[PDB]
Amino acid sequence: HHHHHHMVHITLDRNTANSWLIISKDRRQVRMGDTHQNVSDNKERFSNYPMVLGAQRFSSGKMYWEVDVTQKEAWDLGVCRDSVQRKGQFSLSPENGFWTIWLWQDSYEAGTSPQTTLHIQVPPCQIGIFVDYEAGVVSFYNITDHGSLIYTFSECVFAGPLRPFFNVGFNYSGGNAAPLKLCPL
Ligand SMILES: O=C(c1ccc2c(c1)OCO2)N1CCCCCC1
Repeated sequence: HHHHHHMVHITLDRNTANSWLIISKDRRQVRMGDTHQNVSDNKERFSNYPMVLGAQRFSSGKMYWEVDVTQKEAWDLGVCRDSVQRKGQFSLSPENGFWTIWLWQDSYEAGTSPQTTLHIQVPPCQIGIFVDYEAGVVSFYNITDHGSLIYTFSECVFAGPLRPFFNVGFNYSGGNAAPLKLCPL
């Protein structure tokens, strides 16, 4: 692709984080801790899942950023509405305000309803995310495989400001402790 010139500097918003996440001092990395990270509860925090939002809000233009997923067994990435549900159980779908892909149990899926199988020959270590607000497009790229297309959501109905969206996943296995990292420009 040729989206790199719309690069934006994303930082994580600690106030949205599940109370078990550890966000680095530079707000560019997040991982699972061993326990409750000693923060107060608030209505922004994702309660059921190890999710966090970027601080930036987007309502126009073209935006691009990259995320490192090296050695993780499970994660979700993409964008979501600023007004998504934070508490209780929910599915990642456009109907619920999410435009995401994920890894789970050695398969990659797009968060459509129902979910769509992705065809990835080279397991990605870094994912590029492109948003075109006006066109209603969210696209995912495999940076490990020369930027090859993973998935495009088109005809998106954003219906509000968008925030970068992250899920570090469960670590029931002991094999998914590695962080998500926002890669330098
Ligand atoms: O992966 C998780 C986990 C993370 C966030 C959660 C959660 C579970 O439920 C609500 O938000 N853990 C922690 C507890 C069990 C042992 C390790 C796995």
